[PDB]
Amino acid sequence: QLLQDSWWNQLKEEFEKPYYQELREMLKREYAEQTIYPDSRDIFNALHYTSYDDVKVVILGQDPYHGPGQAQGLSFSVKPGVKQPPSLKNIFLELQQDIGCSIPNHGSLVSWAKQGVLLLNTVLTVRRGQANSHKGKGWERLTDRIIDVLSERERPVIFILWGRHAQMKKERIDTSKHFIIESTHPSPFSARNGFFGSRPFSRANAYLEKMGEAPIDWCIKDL
Repeated sequence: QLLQDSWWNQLKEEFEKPYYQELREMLKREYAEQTIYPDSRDIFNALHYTSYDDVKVVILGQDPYHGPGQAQGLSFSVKPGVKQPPSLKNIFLELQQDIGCSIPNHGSLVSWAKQGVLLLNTVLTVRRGQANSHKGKGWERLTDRIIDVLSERERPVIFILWGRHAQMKKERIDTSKHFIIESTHPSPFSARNGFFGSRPFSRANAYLEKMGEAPIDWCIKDL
């Protein structure tokens, strides 16, 4: 059993499939033979922090950060002591305009995860220094499944879909129940084209205000 019961009751069948066994053998080799991020114990951290029952918001990312000391097994987040990726910085600038929060002196989003924000990357491992190096090795099939089981959940989920790849997931989601907040990506590449001004945090809390749920405290506090 790799995950807590709330997730494992939904996903155990995926872990038994040939594609996962192949992925698991491939990762055993790569963790032994070269530098893979995040640390192997951290691969599923998004799901460890936020249980299936606790999920309120899903923020989809691509693959893990590929530099030393960055990834934590969470989309967008970095560990403490590390500088903020430009996508994260930009996220904090929009948060500041939207909610008012000051920018933190670290880029760890663990507080969001603890409040029900699922920080899911669609690919869960990467070789150091090599973007998208574990693309197409099986992760995308598993994370599509994670989206499927969230779509099937009775209680409504708010999906934040930044950029074109995340928006492709809309087809998997049942929009008669769930809420979609989508924009261009926060990356300095795509940010000024639809992320800034979109007010994604204010808009999620509103979707929570509406379902009788507690809002997220989207502000992080300094170390």
